[PDB]
Order: sequence, then C-alpha cells, then structure tokens
Amino acid sequence: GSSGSSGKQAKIHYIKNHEFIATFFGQPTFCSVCKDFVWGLNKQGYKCRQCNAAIHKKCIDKIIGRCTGTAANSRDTSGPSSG
Ligand SMILES: [Zn+2]
Ligand SMILES: [Zn+2]
Repeated sequence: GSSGSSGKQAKIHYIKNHEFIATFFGQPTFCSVCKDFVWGLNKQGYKCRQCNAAIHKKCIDKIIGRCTGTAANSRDTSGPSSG
C-alpha cells in the first residue's frame, strides 16, 4: 500500500514554437521533417507532447513552421474559431 516519491527532470525545447520533449522511440517512428525510420544507432530524437510530432534530433533545426497545439494571443487571423 505504501509508496515512495522522487523528483523528475523535465526539459522542453521551445523551438519553432513547439514543445519537443526528449523521448526515446524504441521503435522506428515516421519522422515529419525527413520522414525516416528514426532508428538504428543507439540514439534518441524529439517528440512534441502538444501536437505529437516525432522528429530527429537534427531535423529539429530543419523544421519549417510552427506548432498547432499551442494557445497564444490572436492578434491577426484569417478566420479563428475555438471553444
Ligand atoms: Zn527526421
Ligand atoms: Zn508541436
């Protein structure tokens, strides 16, 4: 019944207005930038816990755009709609 507790290191990358959080893809996921297998040589990549965009640690500097699963002020927008 009893249990313990301990801190947890959590680092987020505010790149291209994203939340890419360091994650280990035990399986060859389908990247969004290059769209590679994302597996092989012992290494990890990146995955946005907001829009769920899995990319390579290097593809992060290639990304061309912004995040969608983010709530920020709306100064100008063609046709916004949320609730
Ligand atoms: Zn990639
Ligand atoms: Zn995102």
